[PDB]
Amino acid sequence: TYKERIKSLKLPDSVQKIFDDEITKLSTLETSMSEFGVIRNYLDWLTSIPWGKHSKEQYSIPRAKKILDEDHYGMVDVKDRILEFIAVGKLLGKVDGKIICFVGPPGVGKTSIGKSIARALNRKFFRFSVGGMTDVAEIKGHRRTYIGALPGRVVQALKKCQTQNPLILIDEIDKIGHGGIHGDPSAALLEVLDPEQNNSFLDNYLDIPIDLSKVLFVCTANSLETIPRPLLDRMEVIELTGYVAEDKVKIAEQYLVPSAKKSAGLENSHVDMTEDAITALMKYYCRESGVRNLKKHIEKIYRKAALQVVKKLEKINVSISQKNLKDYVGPPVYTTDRLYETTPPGVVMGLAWTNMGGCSLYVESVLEQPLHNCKHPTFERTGQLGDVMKESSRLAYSFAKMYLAQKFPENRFFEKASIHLHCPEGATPKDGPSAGVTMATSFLSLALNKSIDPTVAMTGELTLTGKVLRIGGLREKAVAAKRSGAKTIIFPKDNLNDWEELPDNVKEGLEPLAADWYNDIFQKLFKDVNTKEGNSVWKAEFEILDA
Amino acid sequence: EQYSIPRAKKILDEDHYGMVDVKDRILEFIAVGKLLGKVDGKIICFVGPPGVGKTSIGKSIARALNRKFFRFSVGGMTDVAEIKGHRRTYIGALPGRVVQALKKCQTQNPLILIDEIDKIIHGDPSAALLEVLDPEQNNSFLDNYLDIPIDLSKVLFVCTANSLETIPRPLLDRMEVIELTGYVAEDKVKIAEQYLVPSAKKSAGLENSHVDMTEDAITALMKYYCRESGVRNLKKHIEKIYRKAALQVVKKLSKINVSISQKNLKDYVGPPVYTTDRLYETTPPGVVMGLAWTNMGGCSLYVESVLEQPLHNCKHPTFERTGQLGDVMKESSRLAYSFAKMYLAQKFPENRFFEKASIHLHCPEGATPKDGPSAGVTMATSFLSLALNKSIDPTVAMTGELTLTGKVLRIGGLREKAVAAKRSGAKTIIFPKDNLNDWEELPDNVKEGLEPLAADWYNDIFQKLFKDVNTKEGNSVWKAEFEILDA
Amino acid sequence: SKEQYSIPRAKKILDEDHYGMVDVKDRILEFIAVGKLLGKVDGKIICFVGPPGVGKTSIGKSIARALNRKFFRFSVGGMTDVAEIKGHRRTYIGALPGRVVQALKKCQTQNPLILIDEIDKIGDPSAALLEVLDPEQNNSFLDNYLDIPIDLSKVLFV
Ligand SMILES: Nc1ncnc2c1ncn2[C@@H]1O[C@H](COP(=O)(O)OP(=O)(O)OP(=O)(O)O)[C@@H](O)[C@H]1O
Ligand SMILES: Nc1ncnc2c1ncn2[C@@H]1O[C@H](COP(=O)(O)OP(=O)(O)O)[C@@H](O)[C@H]1O
Ligand SMILES: Nc1ncnc2c1ncn2[C@@H]1O[C@H](COP(=O)(O)OP(=O)(O)O)[C@@H](O)[C@H]1O
Ligand SMILES: [Mg+2]
Repeated sequence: TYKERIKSLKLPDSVQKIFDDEITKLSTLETSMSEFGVIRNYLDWLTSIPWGKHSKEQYSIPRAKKILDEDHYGMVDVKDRILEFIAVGKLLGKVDGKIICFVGPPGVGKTSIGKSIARALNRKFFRFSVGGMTDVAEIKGHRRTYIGALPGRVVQALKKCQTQNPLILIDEIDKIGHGGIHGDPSAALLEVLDPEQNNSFLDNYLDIPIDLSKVLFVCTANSLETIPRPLLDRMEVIELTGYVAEDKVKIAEQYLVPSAKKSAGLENSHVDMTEDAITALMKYYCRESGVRNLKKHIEKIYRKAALQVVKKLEKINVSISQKNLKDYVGPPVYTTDRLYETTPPGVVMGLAWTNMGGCSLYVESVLEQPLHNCKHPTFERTGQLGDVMKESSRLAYSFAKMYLAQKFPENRFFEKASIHLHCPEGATPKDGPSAGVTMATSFLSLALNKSIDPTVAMTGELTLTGKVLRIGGLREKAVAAKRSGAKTIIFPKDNLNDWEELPDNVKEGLEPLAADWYNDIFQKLFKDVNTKEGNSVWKAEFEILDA
Repeated sequence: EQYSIPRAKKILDEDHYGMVDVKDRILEFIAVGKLLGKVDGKIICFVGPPGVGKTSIGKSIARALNRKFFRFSVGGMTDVAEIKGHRRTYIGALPGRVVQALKKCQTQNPLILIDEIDKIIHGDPSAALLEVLDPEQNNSFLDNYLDIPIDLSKVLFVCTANSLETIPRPLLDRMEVIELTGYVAEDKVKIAEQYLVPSAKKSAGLENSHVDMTEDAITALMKYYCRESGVRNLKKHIEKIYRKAALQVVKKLSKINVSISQKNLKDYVGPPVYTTDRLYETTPPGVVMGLAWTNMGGCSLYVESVLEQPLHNCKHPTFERTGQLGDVMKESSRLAYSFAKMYLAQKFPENRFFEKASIHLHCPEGATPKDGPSAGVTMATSFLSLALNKSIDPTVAMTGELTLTGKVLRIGGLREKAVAAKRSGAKTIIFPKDNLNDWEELPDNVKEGLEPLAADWYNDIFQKLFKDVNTKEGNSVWKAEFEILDA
Repeated sequence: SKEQYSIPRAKKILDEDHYGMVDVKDRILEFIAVGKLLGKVDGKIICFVGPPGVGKTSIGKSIARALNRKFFRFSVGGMTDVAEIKGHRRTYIGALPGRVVQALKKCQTQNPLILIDEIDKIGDPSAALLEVLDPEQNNSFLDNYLDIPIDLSKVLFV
């Protein structure tokens, strides 16, 4: 019936023999039975895979570069990786197989670059979602001639591409279900992504195994820690980070504005957004580390502009700027210095990195009591701290007590201080030891009645001896510090190399300070303390009542 | 077909009444499609509580574009085989919704309404609706059933959802959500009198000008019997009343015109069942109102801080919490404890209330689960109210998140909170200044009768509420209470 | 061939069957009144909600007596799939009439009453139930063994 495609597809020997046996067995089969329908459905599912149809690789380095940079602006690591792949493929007859994953917060653009890479490599694209996955039924497939059986999604993807060596982009790997009964997709993904096992995939629906060696498995994920170690072992990862304010403005003006303009179908040279409007929107209306909220705001504004311009068929051109910004989106939402421009004693700024990217959290230590009544020294902490951060809080408790009792002998604050520790935004879960120093500076500040120069943000892990250890992720923290108005950033010395690899735009406007021990932080912040001014601070509060 | 803004606006205004914002969004869509030679079948999704009518906009937009309306239920499909189609060679195969729709459209650019997105063996409907609703993969159907190639970009999928949590993120990021909110009392009364009363009257086989509902009667009906923002319960009640009226007129076999007033208000179908605005006018010290948001809508929870015993014969200051507070609300309660304890010392040094007081904190209706930091300032006001022995002007509502330093932070949802405050008889609402933007997006009908108070720090709230508490009487309130236990 | 419109006789018929079930009697009274105000009883299919054992199976026969139409009891739980049981080709040796065929030949009366035995005690038969109960599809059901069109929308179920 459809032997022409079989002849033209250039099948390997064994699979061709299998298909010829199947067709010559079906030739003598009577069409009346439903078994004929089942077997022809199997042949439809079988002949769909292009066993020998593959596209032609692209050899032009400048063409690949010009395709890549026309679609995205600042993500350079992926471009370099693609250029290395292109050069390696050109240097040999044909190279394929490597699997790459992208890790970053939402809005970076790791999903959008899939099509750009597919066009740059002159190959087709497919998108694969594993977010709601909880079983292996849709990965490896089922038995052949079940009435309700559906084959695996990988062979379906191959059919949709209808050409070998495609580009299959897995949407999520960190959102894979744990897996109870009916299947555990992690093992199926392990089998699929093994570089050497790809030659013998051995799908359940088709007993003949398909060659996945030429297939390019691109990957997208948010958090690296959720992925199990077996999966991460066989896959290479590239960290796609956030964008600076100037980089966000460049990305917006270059790509987001024309994309929203053409989505609403507005003629050029009629409606445009000025630079001040975009920078004001991003700075005073949004806080996310990507450009997604900016994109939705731009699309909504351009839809409103389209509605305005259609209804008229003083000016035929619409200009969007500061003076008419609060007519398209409304009053502003957030504020850069959102808590307070100044800082009372006991409050310390700090940085954090969550699934949504970099952010700034404050740490507030207060006396849950009058000036000094207490009659019992107690330490209380609230907020969604988590186990690691609660342990960091206790360690900071002990370290601050020892540090005062060493540096300032007769400062007896912790003898009868009932301290309450809170991290604002109490509905947002927090974790990680990166605030270990941040809390240590808080209590000390609360115990010295001194501010911490609100233009200063700090991070790092603290130990009982005062040593400051490495932290997992600095560039996002630095971007968050720059966004929130901090000019001085305190990071552990171990991250100094991580500070050197930062782009010149991230480092600009931020004053580095690599602290090995906590003494460096104390000297940087508590300067005017003369060992007698910061000593006997609560002399009146102890003599009059506490005796 | 053709995109004419005025006639579409008139059609939408005739079909629905209080959907000003949704009508504006639909007009935006029509204007966007006008400048293009063909609408590219962009997918529009509606998110709102059931009962607001989001299944009715389908007909209005279909006839505004002069197109047929199609309906599709996802809650009954689990397998993808019923979507891709079945060949006619099979004896047992039956046409699915996709095949039947493709047969009976008979015209390009159809419109299909999805029953629900919150309603998800040998089949995963999530993947099926993913490939249906994926704009990039939508164009790759290429079925061999039709010799001529066909394009799936002609379908304007319309979604339906109550809570955005159920929608997965991979679906959410490629889907545009249009939010539909509830209707205030007046809006729901107009919607009823204009669409539900005539439709239910005709359904019960009753021509108009036979039985009528007075304004007071219908308002009492939608107040004491209807609480949720939708009109499902209102429609059911109207249908039941008109069925009873039809039975009565059959029994009479006929005067004919009977009026439903408030003096004899629905005594044949029972008395009021839901009532909230009769608790108590005068609010005692330590009790304060606050607003909460749930999927049902807005509500008014009280917060009562009391002494377990009179202060003159109590010791060992303890803090107790009841109600289904949860972790975040308990942490907010502890924060309010600390903030009030520090605030009295800062303002009234000689008031030693918290030194020897055992406080008990409750939220009435202790069976309903609660959560969220939106009551952070609500609790902190109670303790001071209990400490200063001062009432809190019972005609005020309060919400906001509090920190240790004493700042009010942004809260998650002010429209339903404002509606609940208005429904509860409050004439003043205290909300964070960061939420002022939301206060400027509320319909103008909500804002009358409520005096806004945007506060950054708690000092604003304290000055607004505690005006007649000077530093001479504020720090000397118990006094004689501490003249007994200190000897 | 004609419907009964006398409410009092239906009330008296329902009275002797059960002692103090007044809400269901009243509801069927408004149902009959609504049908009286219209040309034909259509728009809703009567369905009862309650714990088992209160007698929601003799109600079908009671309503049949009140409406004075023949009663037929149909078991949906005997269905396995939505494809194999919904009829057979006429040209095949395996032709077999559907359940509607024997229901109609037993009733021999327009608008016969059909009672579903168990739905909450049973691909999936939900699709078949939707196809046979939704009035939008009952106008042109066209059973495989029934060449003549059958309008199931006029047919009332319990
Ligand atoms: N450098 C850039 N140049 C052009 N467009 C960009 C750039 N960075 C981001 N974008 C755009 O911003 C939007 C957000 O990207 P996208 O949603 O693909 O990424 P993501 O949020 O990391 O992914 P996901 O939603 O799958 O987790 C896209 O429209 C993308 O094209
Ligand atoms: N303005 C209105 N005019 C007419 N009918 C309305 C209006 N608002 C709501 N309704 C009715 O309320 C019902 C709400 O149903 P809906 O909640 O959309 O269903 P679902 O929960 O499946 O989304 C609709 O059937 C509609 O008939
Ligand atoms: N007034 C009554 N007193 C006692 N039993 C009754 C009464 N009315 C009905 N029943 C019983 O209820 C039984 C059926 O109840 P129900 O559970 O609703 O139906 P089914 O058993 O078919 O689900 C009948 O067998 C009948 O004997
Ligand atoms: Mg991601």
